[PDB]
Amino acid sequence: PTEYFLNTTVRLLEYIRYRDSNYTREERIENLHYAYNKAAHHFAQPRQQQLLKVDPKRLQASLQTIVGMVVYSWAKVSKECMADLSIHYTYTLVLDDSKDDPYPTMVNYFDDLQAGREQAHPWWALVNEHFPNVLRHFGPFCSLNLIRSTLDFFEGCWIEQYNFGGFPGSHDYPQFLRRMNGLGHCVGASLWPKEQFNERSLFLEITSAIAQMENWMVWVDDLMTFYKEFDDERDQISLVKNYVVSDEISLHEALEKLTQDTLHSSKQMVAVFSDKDPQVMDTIECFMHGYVTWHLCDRRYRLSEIYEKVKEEKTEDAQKFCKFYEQAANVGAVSPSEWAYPPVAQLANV
Amino acid sequence: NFPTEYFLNTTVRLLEYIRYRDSNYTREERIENLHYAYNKAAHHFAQPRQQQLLKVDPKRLQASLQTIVGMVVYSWAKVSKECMADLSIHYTYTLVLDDSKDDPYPTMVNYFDDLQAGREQAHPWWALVNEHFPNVLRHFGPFCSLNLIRSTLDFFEGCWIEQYNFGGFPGSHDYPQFLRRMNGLGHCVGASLWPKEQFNERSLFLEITSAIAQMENWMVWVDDLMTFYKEFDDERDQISLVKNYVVSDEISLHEALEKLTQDTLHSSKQMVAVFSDKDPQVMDTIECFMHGYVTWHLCDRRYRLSEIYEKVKEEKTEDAQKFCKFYEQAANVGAVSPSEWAYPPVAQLANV
Repeated sequence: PTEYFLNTTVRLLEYIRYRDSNYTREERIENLHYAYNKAAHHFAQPRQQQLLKVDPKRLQASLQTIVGMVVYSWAKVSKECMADLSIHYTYTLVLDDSKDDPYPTMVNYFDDLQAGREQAHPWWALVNEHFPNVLRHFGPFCSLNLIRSTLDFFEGCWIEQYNFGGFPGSHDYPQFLRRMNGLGHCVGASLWPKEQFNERSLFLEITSAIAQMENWMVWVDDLMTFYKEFDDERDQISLVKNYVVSDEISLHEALEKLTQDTLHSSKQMVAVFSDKDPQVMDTIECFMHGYVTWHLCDRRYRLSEIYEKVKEEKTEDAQKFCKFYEQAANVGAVSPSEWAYPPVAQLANV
Repeated sequence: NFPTEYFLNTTVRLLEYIRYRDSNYTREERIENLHYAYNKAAHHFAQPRQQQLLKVDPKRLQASLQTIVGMVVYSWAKVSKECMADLSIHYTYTLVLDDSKDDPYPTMVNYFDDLQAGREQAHPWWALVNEHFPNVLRHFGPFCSLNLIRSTLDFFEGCWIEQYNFGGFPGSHDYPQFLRRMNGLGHCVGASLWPKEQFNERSLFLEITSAIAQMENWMVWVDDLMTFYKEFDDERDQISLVKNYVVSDEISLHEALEKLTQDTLHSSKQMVAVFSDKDPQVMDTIECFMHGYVTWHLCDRRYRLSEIYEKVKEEKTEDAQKFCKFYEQAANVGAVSPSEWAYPPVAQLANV
């Protein structure tokens, strides 16, 4: 139950100069609801309901976690794009749980794909059918990136089902699996809707953004999830844990490795895009801040179970952790009753 | 000027760490396979349809095909002749795509919709490659197949990105490996080492997945080290992994080369340390791939390493000798005249 967690979290939030200041509560709510309403109606359709084998209460919690993530981090894109992006990332989160074996349904993947026959795996049947709604917002390059990262993600879940953290000595396994399930190219590429950006004019900055952001985004997530993980770890295989197993090092050394990579990633993100196209910098900035805001507020990450355990200290660490947590919750803490309604299950019947 | 001493040291250390030695893979066999793989491929690329849609200069295709068959036969030593032939075709398609400078943009605008609808792709390379892919995929299980499909797709984006001749923005440290993993075919290679006729994908899932994860970095890095000599003065090749480390990380060519060697060596050691005790057939496939991959680099004139074997041919230092020893070893089993297998030329079969 290491409380060192506060130590690392602090220096990061400071370094990136975490402030957020994206949206006005009014705007946040407008977007949260818009995104949720379109996604909710989508998943409530009979076809989605039948092929997407997932516990209702679970689907509902997932959709709300995602709509928040998207709306909070893709702050500069249109409402429609947030909605469609919310549907795609909800599909990925749903899969993130399934314990069903993909093997039998992936045996004719390519032949069915090449022939244009519905994929055997229900998830693929749904994700592919819906994909054009996400791709219509982007140019061919970004679209390719979204397609690939989702394909990688699928493989990542496959591997995860084996709850394998790597052979001891397999130094390369940890990050390999992380990139495989991190959706980094999907995320970093969906940040550039053709409606506001030209892939050909910003090809280099977009490509660079996809490269640098892939690691920032996943590492920052592994760091924010270090609590929710170790706490009630259900035989988890997070990056940090796999670093321990595969690199034969303490859970402290591993955590210190992640934190260092994260601090460096943040440093370089700034030194590179700081002086480039201001509109690119603004999107990257809004993502970083909104992404941190989302992590601190979404319940799923049980970060409250920490604030209510250190609000008493006033030093450097645990002192500012509450100073930041305060900031975030003041713009990011919004009651679900203000946007997430009605529940998916309700629209499903009727 | 070229770091011949430094270079010799790491090469030798690499060959020591991987236990570079002799195999039961005889020259009579090598030639049997070389010719078999080349013959199926040659006939394939000589089909009119292949001839129409695949824009490649004939002589470069002949040379590209000969370099790939060599690589496949020498490294995928434990797979069948059919598997070697089919992988030779696939890896030749990928090598050949580097010869294109045509913007993929317009041919990719409808990529997804055409894919989902089952309509032939607009980019001719995708049309030929997806049409032929089942021939490669039939040798593998679903998991491995998915890796081949993904890596090839990565490769396509890699070639697209390279068309911009971009080494990375100074300060963008994550760019170099991001690009190298993109154009390296690591998961394609790593996964194609396990035909379903010789391995049970599910019974060896952890072994395979681990080999893919570690093989991706060993292969690309070893290749970057081996090609480092032929590209030292090549003003045409401006964006290699090492040249990008120089630009993206803002360090000297030496520091960048120093970065490459450490990664290459640690990769080698961990490869051995991990698979030595695992399933014997697996470690065999892995050990042969490494030895063959190195033999291939040393025997293919494309890399011009004989220029180094000839410069330090008779120096009395240790590394120089240890190198020449290894090199000569490779030449004994690897140095083969193309006239013994690569014939007739693709062009002659095409014209027929």
